[PDB]
Amino acid sequence: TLDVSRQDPRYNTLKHGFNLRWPSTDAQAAGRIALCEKADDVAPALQHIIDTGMRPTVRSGGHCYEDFVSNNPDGAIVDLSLLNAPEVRADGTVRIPAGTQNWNGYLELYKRHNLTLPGGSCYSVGAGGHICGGGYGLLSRLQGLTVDWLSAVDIVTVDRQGRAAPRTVDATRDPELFRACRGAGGGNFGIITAYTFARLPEAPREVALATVAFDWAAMTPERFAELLRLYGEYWETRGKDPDTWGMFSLLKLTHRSAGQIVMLTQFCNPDGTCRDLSVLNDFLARFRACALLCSKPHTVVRYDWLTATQTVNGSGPNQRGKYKSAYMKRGFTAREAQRIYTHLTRTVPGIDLSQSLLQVDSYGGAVNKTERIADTAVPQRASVMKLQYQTYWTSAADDAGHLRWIGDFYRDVYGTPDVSAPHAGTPYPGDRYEGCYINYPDVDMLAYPFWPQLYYGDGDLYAFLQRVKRRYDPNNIFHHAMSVRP
Ligand SMILES: *Cc1cc2c(nc3c(=O)[nH]c(=O)nc-3n2C[C@H](O)[C@H](O)[C@H](O)COP(=O)(O)OP(=O)(O)OC[C@H]2O[C@@H](n3cnc4c(N)ncnc43)[C@H](O)[C@@H]2O)c(*)c1C
Repeated sequence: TLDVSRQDPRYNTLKHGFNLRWPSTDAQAAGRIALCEKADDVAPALQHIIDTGMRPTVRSGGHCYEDFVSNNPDGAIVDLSLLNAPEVRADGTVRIPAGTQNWNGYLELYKRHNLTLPGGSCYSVGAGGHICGGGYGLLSRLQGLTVDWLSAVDIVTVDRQGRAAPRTVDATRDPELFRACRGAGGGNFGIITAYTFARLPEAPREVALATVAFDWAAMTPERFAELLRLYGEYWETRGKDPDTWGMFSLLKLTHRSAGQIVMLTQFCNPDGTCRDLSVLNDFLARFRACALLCSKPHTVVRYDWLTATQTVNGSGPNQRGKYKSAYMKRGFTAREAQRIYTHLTRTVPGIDLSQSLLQVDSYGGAVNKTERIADTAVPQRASVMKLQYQTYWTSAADDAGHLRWIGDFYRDVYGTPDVSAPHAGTPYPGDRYEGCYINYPDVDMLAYPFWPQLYYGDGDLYAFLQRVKRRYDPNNIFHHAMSVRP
């Protein structure tokens, strides 16, 4: 372990992660970062921190949207980012240590055994937060969530007597903690050192990437509603069919100041080839090219899968971000389409909303296996679209404008009629929505006493997680603004 305290030249860099908002103040910053050099460092590093009464937060790839890692006033960040070399065995079993970044992981899994894991696209996201939060990406309609493949988890927990020790959890060993590690989100129960997979799916051989853009200059409320109708009605119907599960679409409903709305679709057949583009052609044909809604000319480019996966792996700039999430079981209502149009066309004097957007992901397919409700901590297994509201900016001086823009936008979309008065402002689970995604955490939801039901559903999961919390972190060593409460 390397100790990076405030005397160390690395401190100013290592006190933060990807989102430059955190820590908000120097007072809130960690006093030190414990950079673990091997898995065997983790329990002793943790033991040293808690033995002094200091609080640990936990970092792997640093991508947390919220202050969960970096807001730890004069505490210790236990950093597992150097624990990054996957083990891909000749028998196809895989171990992904927590610091493995998504793209490095895809390269290793692909080259060593023609395997992949259906997680996120961003190159720099770490396994540690990503997988236990229920990570998904462009292959998840085909192959399900990252957590749907997990066979075992190596985790350091702290017992009632305050002793940190490694354990391995799986279907028969601490099975309730295993289930919690399959989606509940990080920084809750202990420090995951590695994820084990008895089997992974084969990497696809070939994909097509289709880009369809729409000029904002021509985008009326009616054309915008037609775009949302065509897209959402597809995922609610045809997109449930298995022959479509290799198709994954990102509709970037940009703020008007971005100039264009962009839809990026990846496609393979279920067998991982592009032997038949019919499903993609049929999907794209719903979006008529100009040369009433009409698009810029469609671009469809074929790649081998690894090459496409590299070309889409960007993380965007290192800057300030605010994010929100919603799971949709249905197409857009006319009221949703109108409220979204309102906020995407709203001018806010003194701030640049050109990087801001509502992203609407195709969802469901192989995710939507109800047997995973009982053995994972991802209860949202009936959604057809997954939404990520995003605003990005450079300067702390502009925080208030950006937070207000995205806060008002979200509250309005999920307001009265489509949502009950008691839950208004949230995509509360029911006939229309399935709530929120813990890997896109939103501390604005702490304003609502029912925030745990947004993330963990209206059923018994949160109480289950509270029981795991009492059993495996009885001292509440591991916490943050949205951690499972004892
Ligand atoms: C920055 C970023 C995030 C993205 C991106 N694209 C995603 C995508 O395509 N699919 C997704 O499903 N999610 C995407 N996300 C969001 C990420 O999934 C989340 O931001 C992950 O939680 C990030 O994980 P990581 O990079 O490890 O982030 P940290 O900030 O280190 O920790 C997050 C969270 O988890 C806890 N924690 C970290 N490490 C551990 C370990 N080893 N054990 C337990 N708990 C751990 C932290 O306490 C914190 O709560 C694309 C981009 C650009």
